[PDB]
Amino acid sequence: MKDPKTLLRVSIIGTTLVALSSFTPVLVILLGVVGLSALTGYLDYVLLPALAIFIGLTIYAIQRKRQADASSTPKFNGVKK
Repeated sequence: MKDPKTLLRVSIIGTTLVALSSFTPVLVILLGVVGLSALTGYLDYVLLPALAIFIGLTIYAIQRKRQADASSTPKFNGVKK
């Protein structure tokens, strides 16, 4: 609530969870994907599609790449100064 310097920070921190979360569903969805196979019978197509998590994991890393510096390098807050 202090100077708008930290108040507006809600966006960065708030956008951080939403951004990273935009991938969390994959894990939750996977549970439903395999569970759904029970009815139709995709037991075969459950382990293969799982690799998507590993593949996506490498990509998601690029998302943190910037946040890494933004988290440390006081450049983001440095501008407010």
